[PDB]
Amino acid sequence: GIRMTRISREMMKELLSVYFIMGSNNTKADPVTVVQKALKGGATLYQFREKGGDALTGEARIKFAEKAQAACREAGVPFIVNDDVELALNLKADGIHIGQEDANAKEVRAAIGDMILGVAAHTMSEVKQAEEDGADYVGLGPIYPTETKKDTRAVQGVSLIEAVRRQGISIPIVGIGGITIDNAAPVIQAGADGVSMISAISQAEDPESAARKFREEIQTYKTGR
Ligand SMILES: Cc1ncsc1CCOP(=O)(O)O
Ligand SMILES: C=C1C=NC(C)=NC1=N
Ligand SMILES: [Mg+2]
Repeated sequence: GIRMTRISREMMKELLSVYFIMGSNNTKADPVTVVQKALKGGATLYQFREKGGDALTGEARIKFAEKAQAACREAGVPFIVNDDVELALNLKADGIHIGQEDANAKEVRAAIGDMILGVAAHTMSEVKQAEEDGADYVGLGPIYPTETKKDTRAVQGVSLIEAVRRQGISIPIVGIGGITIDNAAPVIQAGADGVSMISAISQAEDPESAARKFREEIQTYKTGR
């Protein structure tokens, strides 16, 4: 249900383990079917991100969001909305994710009560500002090269993740950008609480198996660090 209190850091870190993000234009298969498969395989959190070319709009976009949210309910996984604060409130989403060029975080926190709030950050200053504004987690990247999102900041590897932890900041962190089954380990080793991805799952020949592999791997990495 809706949160009457801010999510705990311990719980937030658990949800970030395998954070699947997807829109209808990120796969050649049926969108909802791919989300259902990712959830069955083991994704721990899902972000509805519908934007850019050939993306759905109007009520068609709302209906797709409703179907994806229903799939999350069936799987017992939280549903996060990207960018659209109004849609998140209208659908009773579990959270909202925003970036540096979107609505201001302090303004968004005030509009959503105790809903989960994620903020994309690329510098130490941005990470610190996000925490002060009331974010529950920060998405750091691009860790590796990605073409899924064109307008991205420079690739930073795990440098920022390491820098944040070295300064004593314990805010929940999820890495993003070109993450695959074979390169996720360093992200968790650097201090991240999880990995987020689009194409490694959305464009996989077997999305369920990919999600299951991620879930198994991340659990091992987190216990090993
Ligand atoms: C949404 C987003 N934000 C920064 S990189 C990125 C794209 C992630 O896509 P992929 O996992 O396919 O690189
Ligand atoms: C840019 C992003 C960064 N991090 C996350 C978790 N989602 C995003 N859309
Ligand atoms: Mg954004």
